Amino acid sequence: GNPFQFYLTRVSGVKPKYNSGALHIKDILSPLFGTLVSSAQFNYCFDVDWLVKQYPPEFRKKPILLVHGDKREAKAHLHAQAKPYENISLCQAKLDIAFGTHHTKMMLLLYEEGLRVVIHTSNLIHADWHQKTQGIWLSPLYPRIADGTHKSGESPTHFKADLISYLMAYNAPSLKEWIDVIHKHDLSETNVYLIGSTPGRFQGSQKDNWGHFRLKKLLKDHASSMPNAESWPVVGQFSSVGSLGADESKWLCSEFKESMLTLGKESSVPLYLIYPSVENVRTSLEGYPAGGSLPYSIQTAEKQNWLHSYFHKWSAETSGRSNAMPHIKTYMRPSPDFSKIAWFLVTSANLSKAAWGALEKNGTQLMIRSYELGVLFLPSAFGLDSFKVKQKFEPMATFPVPYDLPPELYGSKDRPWIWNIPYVKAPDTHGNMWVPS
Amino acid sequence: GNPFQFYLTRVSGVKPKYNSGALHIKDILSPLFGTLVSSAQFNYCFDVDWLVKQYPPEFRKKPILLVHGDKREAKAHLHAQAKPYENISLCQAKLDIAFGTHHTKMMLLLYEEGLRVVIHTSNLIHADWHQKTQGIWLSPLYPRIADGTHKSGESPTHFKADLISYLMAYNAPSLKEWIDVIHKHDLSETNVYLIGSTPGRFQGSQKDNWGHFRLKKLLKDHASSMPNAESWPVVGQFSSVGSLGADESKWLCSEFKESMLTLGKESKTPGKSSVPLYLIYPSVENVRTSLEGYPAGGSLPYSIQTAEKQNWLHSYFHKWSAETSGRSNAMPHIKTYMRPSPDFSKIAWFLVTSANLSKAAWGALEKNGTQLMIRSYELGVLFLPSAFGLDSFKVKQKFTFPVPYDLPPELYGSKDRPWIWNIPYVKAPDTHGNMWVPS
Repeated sequence: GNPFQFYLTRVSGVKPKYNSGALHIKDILSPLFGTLVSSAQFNYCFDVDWLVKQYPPEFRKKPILLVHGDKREAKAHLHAQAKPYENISLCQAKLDIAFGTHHTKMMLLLYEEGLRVVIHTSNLIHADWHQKTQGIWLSPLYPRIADGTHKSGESPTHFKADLISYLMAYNAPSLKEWIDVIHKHDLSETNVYLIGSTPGRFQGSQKDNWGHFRLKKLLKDHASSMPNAESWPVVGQFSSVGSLGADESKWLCSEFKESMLTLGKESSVPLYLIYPSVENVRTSLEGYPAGGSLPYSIQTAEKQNWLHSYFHKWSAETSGRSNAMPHIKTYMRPSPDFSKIAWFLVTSANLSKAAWGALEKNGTQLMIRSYELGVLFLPSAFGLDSFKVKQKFEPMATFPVPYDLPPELYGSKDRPWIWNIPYVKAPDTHGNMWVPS
Repeated sequence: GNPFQFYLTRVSGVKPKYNSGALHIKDILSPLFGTLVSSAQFNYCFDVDWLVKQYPPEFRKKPILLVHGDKREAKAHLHAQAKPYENISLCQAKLDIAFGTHHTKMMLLLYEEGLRVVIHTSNLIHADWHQKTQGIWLSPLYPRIADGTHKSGESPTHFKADLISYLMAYNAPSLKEWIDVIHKHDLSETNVYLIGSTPGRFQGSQKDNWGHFRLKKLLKDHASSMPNAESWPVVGQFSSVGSLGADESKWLCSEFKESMLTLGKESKTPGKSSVPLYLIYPSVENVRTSLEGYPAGGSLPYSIQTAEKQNWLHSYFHKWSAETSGRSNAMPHIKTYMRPSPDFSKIAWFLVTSANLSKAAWGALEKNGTQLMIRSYELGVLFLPSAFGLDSFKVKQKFTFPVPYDLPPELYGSKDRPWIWNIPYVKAPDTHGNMWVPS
């Protein structure tokens, strides 16, 4: 495919040229990718019946570990979906902090010929792989380390150790088993950096292990500050928003933007936020129902209308997905004219303190409420100064940014999509209206 | 200012002005309507845990009788549902004729202050009171007759005797107690006529007791025919259709319509009356775009098997439209029949009932026209102008009787189709992004 191994999920309803190069979960699980032996699925929402049907008929009996964060009845409903399939084991990731969720979306694939790791943004339900823009990162096939031979199977980006450490934070029996599988493989070919979030209150050195502080550490040690960096804007594109505070200074343009604009170890930047407008959703491929996956509530919104002055429309003519609402979350540092970028991040983390972390105890502690995972593409990991933007989604140098640049600002009549209020004046693409609950 | 006491249930999602004046079951059971002592819930479908929670906390341990028609396994499931509640008793209505159902929906509420009767159209499950158009008739508060006193407690519409006869047809011990409670009350204020259906084969005097013959009888005796009567249409709106026969003359436009177009004790047909008949039933598109989406079709059980044998019927179908009550998207589970004037500005009578468009509900003539056979239990109330001192009712519209849907009714379009619950619909998604793939 490409050196970045960054793909979008297939979209039903767009021209075929826009899906050549796209992946469907069935393509990912294909036998062509190896002879499956075991696998693990980390996610938020699941549809086990559907999921099992995505695996090739021959691999359907191999063991499957579902790592989720459901509690109480939700947890029971899940066990219930799994009940029928005996090869399926579950793992409830602990969420010992109020209002945390296990949002991480990743696939661990054990093959006879090696190991593959997949980090993406889709829930494991039919609708997340149907008509939405989703991101996928495919690790290469990692070979098993010659049993009886000693060697670190580590890469310049420290991926192996960082993944093991991420899995370590769950502190679960079933993952300890996967940690041992990773230990036995050679992941030295990895060229992306792992950026994870785990629940907790981190002090000292640990402040740099997760969330936006982890992002900061990596941009500090592996990106370099260029001239007039001050004019290189920061772009944030997400599918949900949390309470950011009474004003920008409380968290967004304070600690969050601070981390996002870090570059190099030395030493007013434009911040563009891409979030679907009501219109974007109304005329999408799915219509208003697409909003079921853009959970910005009126309760949260009404308390921070200052934020919406930063909102930009979703537009992706470059990949032909202007009508496929985004569930992918991405963050990047484009140049002033947007022809290039200093770094690109695809992740499950939305715009909230729960996903990225918030400083407490007088900036001495970083509190994170949930699990998030993403991969960072740094030019230096590819032996480049910057990435040229592929304005049509020179191979080994042009990054496939899935949406259009520059971002278009919300019009004066535009409004952010808020999923829990009705939209009844204008019918959507399917002639329907939106009336929540 | 409603001498009719006719209400629609609250709909979650409509503008607040369309619920101001609507009732939720919690409203009907609240202390405001009386201090509950005990109640009887007549229905078809029950969700007991849900139902018990609809009663006010202080009234949840008062005796409750569930009158149903379930048999075998279904019956066992219901007993299991109620098992946890000591104050709940069950009465299995006998259904000795094949393919019958206990469809009647009524609440008998005994308070310290008196008695209230509630005849409505909703099943006792959450979904029926969530986003559907349902109808409710609220009886006045009937006071206890002084023990020492000797009064009939009867109304000009004979509602007391008629409700007692209805209950009597069950021949149930538990309903005999309720019959005695009704005997002790004064129901003389009642201004509506009771129209019930009860399983059986009726001949002679009993012939006019139920079904469409009961309606015919009331229309003949308490309604007056008018000039140009033949131009006053007949409207029927329902949520389910039964097998009516190979063509319209088998039952629909024969005995059913004949009953519905009856007016007065007179009789004039000689080259005159060929009254228009409008049938209102949700189209696939009505359902697709509904507040519930395709799931609403779960309560409009018209099967392809039944439908394919009577495509002639669909030429009479009209779409559901209810801008007047802000309910065009709240699928109908209410059933109604009425007789509007040629311009729909008035009606000669209005009926709200549990009865769908089926022989099972209204009865079918047998034995060379001498016997009326009914398979199910059904109940409704009839509103006649004469019972209100009027000559006709004015329709209360969108632009006087509160008709819940728009008039005149709109005919199905050439591409519209009647909602049939057991075939899939996959061309266009519903309000929730889903498709419909049956069984």
